Amino acid sequence: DPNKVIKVLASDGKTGEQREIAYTNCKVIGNGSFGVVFQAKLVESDEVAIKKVLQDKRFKNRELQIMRIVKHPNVVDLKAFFYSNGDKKDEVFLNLVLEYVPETVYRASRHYAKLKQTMPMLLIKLYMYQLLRSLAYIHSIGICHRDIKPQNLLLDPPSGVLKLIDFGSAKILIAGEPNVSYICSRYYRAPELIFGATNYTTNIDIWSTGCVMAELMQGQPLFPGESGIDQLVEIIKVLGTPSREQIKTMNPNYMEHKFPQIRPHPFSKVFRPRTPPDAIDLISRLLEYTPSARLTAIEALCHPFFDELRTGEARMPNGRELPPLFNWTKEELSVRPDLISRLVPQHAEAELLSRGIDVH
Repeated sequence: DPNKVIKVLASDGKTGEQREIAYTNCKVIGNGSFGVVFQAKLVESDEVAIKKVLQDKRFKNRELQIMRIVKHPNVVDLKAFFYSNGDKKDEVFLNLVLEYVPETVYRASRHYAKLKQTMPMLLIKLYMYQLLRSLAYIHSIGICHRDIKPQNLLLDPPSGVLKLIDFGSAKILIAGEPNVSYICSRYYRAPELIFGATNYTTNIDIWSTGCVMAELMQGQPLFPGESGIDQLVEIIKVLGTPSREQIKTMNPNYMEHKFPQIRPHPFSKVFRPRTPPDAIDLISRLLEYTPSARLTAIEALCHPFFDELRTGEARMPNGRELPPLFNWTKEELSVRPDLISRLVPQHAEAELLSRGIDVH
């Protein structure tokens, strides 16, 4: 307090150009050791989040560099960023201004769990579609999120849009660099991570989304492991025991250890009886022990599961029309020209790019 406007010179998220911004009514939403998050109101009546982190002026910010190079309907939005002085020279803070979070897939799911009904099947398609596209994008630009989980999925109940949120633990994966194994929230941690691999790829974000999808249908986490080692057990309890070749691809050093033998208890039986057989198939092709064997970010979008969205005949249980899903860019499609037929249904073709290769 009090209720007061504070002005500061900032830089636009899209271009480094300087523009003044002003905001008021800020208080803390959450407190980590690596950033305080403020909920403020940008002068116009647009609610925001400001993330204030300590930043060593002697090098770049992991997070900033990504937010700067990332624009997409399904990621979050860096509005402005600005540097706040600590005291004099002793330290310097970096403030990120990010679009506010109406809700999250998690709290959405919690809502339905009170009403004892699982969340609508179509809504799952719509949410998971947007996530996968969001991945397909950042992955194409080399970025691994390393934290895909319900809590980090921005939601907007009326409009039904999804946005990938929290790039705080995200890293751009340069080939041949070792990376921390203890990453992701436990439930959604990929098996190769539990095997301590340090040479993993974006395929891990794919694993996580599988655990997310399942959780939405189950109303409860698929692999609710209680610790590090237990998490690997919970997975074997469903997928079965990994093969010699399977454990080979995850981590060649752990490929000899003695493991209990349990048969792959099929998914068709793991889910409720009323569950669509296409949803079962998709999850099955996302949850593979071998990272390369998992459907890639784009490939998944072309699954039969996401056909009910491509007709343009489906509507929300809200009654409303469904959000942008097909406003593709040249960049977006060029990652896989191969599969241009599925991604674009004929009903939206009237825009640009056409049928010519048009590869960027």
